[PDB]
Amino acid sequence: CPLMVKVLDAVRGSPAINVAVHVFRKAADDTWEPFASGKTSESGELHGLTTEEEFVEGIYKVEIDTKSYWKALGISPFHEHAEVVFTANDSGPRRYTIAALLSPYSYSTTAVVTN
Amino acid sequence: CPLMVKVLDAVRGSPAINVAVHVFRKAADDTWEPFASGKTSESGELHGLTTEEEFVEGIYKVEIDTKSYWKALGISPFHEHAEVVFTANDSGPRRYTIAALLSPYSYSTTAVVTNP
Amino acid sequence: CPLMVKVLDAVRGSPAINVAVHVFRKAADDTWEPFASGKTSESGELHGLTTEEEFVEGIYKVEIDTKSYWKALGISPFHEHAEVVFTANDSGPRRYTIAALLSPYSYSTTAVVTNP
Amino acid sequence: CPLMVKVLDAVRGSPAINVAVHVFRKAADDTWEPFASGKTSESGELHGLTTEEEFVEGIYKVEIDTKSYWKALGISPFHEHAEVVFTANDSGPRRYTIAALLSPYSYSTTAVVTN
Ligand SMILES: COc1ccc2c(c1)c(CC(=O)O)c(C)n2C(=O)c1ccc(Cl)cc1
Ligand SMILES: COc1ccc2c(c1)c(CC(=O)O)c(C)n2C(=O)c1ccc(Cl)cc1
Repeated sequence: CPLMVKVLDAVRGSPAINVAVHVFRKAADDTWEPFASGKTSESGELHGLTTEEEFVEGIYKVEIDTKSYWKALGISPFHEHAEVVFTANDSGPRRYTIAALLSPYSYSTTAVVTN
Repeated sequence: CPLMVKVLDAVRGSPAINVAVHVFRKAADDTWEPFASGKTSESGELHGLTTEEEFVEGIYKVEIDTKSYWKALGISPFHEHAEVVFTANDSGPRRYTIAALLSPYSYSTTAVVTNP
Repeated sequence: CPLMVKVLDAVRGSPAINVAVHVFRKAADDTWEPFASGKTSESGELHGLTTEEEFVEGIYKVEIDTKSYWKALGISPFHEHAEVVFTANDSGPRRYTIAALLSPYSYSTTAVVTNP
Repeated sequence: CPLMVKVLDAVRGSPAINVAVHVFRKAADDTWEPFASGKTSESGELHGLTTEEEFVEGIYKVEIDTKSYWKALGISPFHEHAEVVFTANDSGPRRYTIAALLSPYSYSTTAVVTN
């Protein structure tokens, strides 16, 4: 599992569950090609997005649908979605965890890159 | 000034100076049209991007070029840039401050929205 | 103004207004002595806590009373308060801005330190 | 394991390893009583701090020695340590994860409280 996503909710202090996540890979014409998607689980996590064969070096974008998550909770959010854009590179450690901590008007995102 | 950008460096405890910022607006055909651009100053702030009249309702994308910034400090950062995407002015004109706190493998972004 | 405090609310996208702040300074006997206190204004800022002369070298603790703040908004927050603990002025006088971004179960704190 | 600590490093994008963590419980005279301590592991985590029998309701303080972590990396940090102060309460979910994301001049901390 070379690419994992973890989403937490900073208002409730819980995993953010059932959050839609879309991954895109940057194509040679600079457009964004759908690559992988899913919904976070009960633990706020999304696994099994891709395999080490398909996850080649390149620029990827992870798009976390935060606006629908907040609307389902009845809370009026600022952002359309959170967007994490990064280059996957074979030299460094192999596992990428993209984490996001969500508030209605703020979010943070971190990359944990390990072996 | 209805749209301003404020960038901090979380490694140096200082404003993030000369950070490039590109703003886009989603057009009717659903593409991102170039809306305004600039660089943060000595105070890590970017003002005068647009005017109330020009800053109409729509979905905006503020792209803060963090990777260029880090590289010139000799750091090799994780992200290409920070993207901040939001509906603006969809209940009448507001003032928006987009703030970003940068680390090489992390950033946070918040909005302060006030009513004229 | 050598020590100022800036507080944002990450749920409302607004300054955090009327947040109580207590600053302490570690004394020679190793206890926390009361140093200064105040409340954030309409802009979420707190100024005039101390003077350059009074703000000598030492270890300071800025306690931001976040739990009181959240409760008055009807929220039941996780933390009692944010604590920010740092050596100040140990290479000559500096200006410090302590910033905090509050959510009910999370906060972030950053320092902007500048040289007179 | 009612109380777990997770520490990440925002400059390297890795777990923060070998970080000392001291937990205190607030005594009736308002002083801080040492309660539990340890060092984060290779995965940036600290487990086995306490048991559900000893972790009674009360105010606790978790003190993460960030200054020594940054000094070991040769990086000049702002804070003496990060301090997470909170009330443990029996009504809510049972597992407390205190997470901290560290930069030299900034940190964030989040509580994930679950079942
Ligand atoms: C009211 O509008 C803002 C918003 C955020 C601000 C400031 C002003 C100032 C002060 C100034 O205007 O110079 C600082 C220092 N801000 C931050 O620290 C900051 C940076 C990034 C994040 Cl994610 C959260 C907060
Ligand atoms: C429940 O377990 C957690 C909790 C938080 C986590 C992670 C795992 C991972 C995954 C990992 O460690 O690989 C990351 C990246 N987390 C963060 O990003 C994070 C974000 C904000 C703060 Cl304030 C503190 C930590």
